[PDB]
Amino acid sequence: EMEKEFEQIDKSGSWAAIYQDIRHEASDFPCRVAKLPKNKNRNRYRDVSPFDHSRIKLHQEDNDYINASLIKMEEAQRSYILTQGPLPNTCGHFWEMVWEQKSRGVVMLNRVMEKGSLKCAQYWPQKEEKEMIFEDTNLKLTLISEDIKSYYTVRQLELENLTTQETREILHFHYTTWPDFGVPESPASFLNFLFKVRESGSLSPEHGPVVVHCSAGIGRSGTFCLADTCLLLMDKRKDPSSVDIKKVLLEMRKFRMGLIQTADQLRFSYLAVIEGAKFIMG
Repeated sequence: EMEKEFEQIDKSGSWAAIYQDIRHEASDFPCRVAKLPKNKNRNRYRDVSPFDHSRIKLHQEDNDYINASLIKMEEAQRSYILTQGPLPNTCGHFWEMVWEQKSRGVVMLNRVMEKGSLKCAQYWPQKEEKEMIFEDTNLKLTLISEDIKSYYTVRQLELENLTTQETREILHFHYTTWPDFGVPESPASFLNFLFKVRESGSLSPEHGPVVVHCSAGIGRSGTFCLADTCLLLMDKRKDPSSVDIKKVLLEMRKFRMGLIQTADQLRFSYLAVIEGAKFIMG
């Protein structure tokens, strides 16, 4: 299948070559809305924008914009909403999306601070008694419980639509051990983090798309989605060795640019899948 193709690439030391080929083959679509001067303060990086054809819209007539894209994998029957790390001024928007899209859980692969710099806003309450209120989108978020573990931390939050008083339970899944530089030495933690997300049913069809992000919401987030889909495909297909991860990444890139920002990440994605398939098959 790919495991061998993995070593083949390894010995030849062609990881940067393959990854570049992917950047070349990646789809190209208009991001007119994202580019609008009106929404400049709604984007983190100027080089990371959502395609207009697959962007997520906010249910509000004034402005429906948010740097988030819906990645829908037809064959895998799986959908992920990839979005940028929330900004000081886009936390209300981020939760309004989680509400309107009926998401069961939020997936975070970075820490609020990395490399001594800010990667995204502190968009969720850290204390039960001190909840957060997103005035602009009229939503209240409350920390219900927290389960801090070695490599990941799962939070049980309560999102309430102050407009209707209706409340919903959100599962915040936070992988907190991704290294400062490079990628994980072992996919073990990441793979286990992924299965936990699966176990909550946050990825299941009965709920709205799961929201995934990171500073830019394309690099590490990409690894998450790509890995899940590929493993999922190896279980469904009659021939598991047919799953071409590169082919899968390209399909995902028709939906959002950049998914998998480096060669090492691409390498890691293979590793994760290979090791993930091993754990599942048999």
